Amino acid sequence: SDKIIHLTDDSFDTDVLKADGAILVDFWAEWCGACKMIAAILDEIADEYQGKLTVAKLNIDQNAGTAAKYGIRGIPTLLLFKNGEVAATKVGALSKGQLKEFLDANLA
Ligand SMILES: [Cu+2]
Repeated sequence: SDKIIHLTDDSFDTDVLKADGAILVDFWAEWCGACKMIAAILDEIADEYQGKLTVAKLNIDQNAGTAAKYGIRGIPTLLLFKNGEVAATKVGALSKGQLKEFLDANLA
């Protein structure tokens, strides 16, 4: 978790909306089973993609305002931001390989 940005309602603007480049935000909660595998994959992704992609987490139980703003309906949900705007989303569990091709799909 050393390479994952911890987001809240109060840091989201600065850390995501005003951030240059790509940020992958993981919307999660402790009660979400599928979110645990997502977390392990994301640690590897954050490491492998350092300097190309920032990875972050937003707990929806603790930050319902942000969850509502982005229309989160179920978790896990991954939101990919580029220069402060939503570029892509993926709802529900996926494999590491699938996440890599989802990321590749969003290359300029
Ligand atoms: Cu870590």
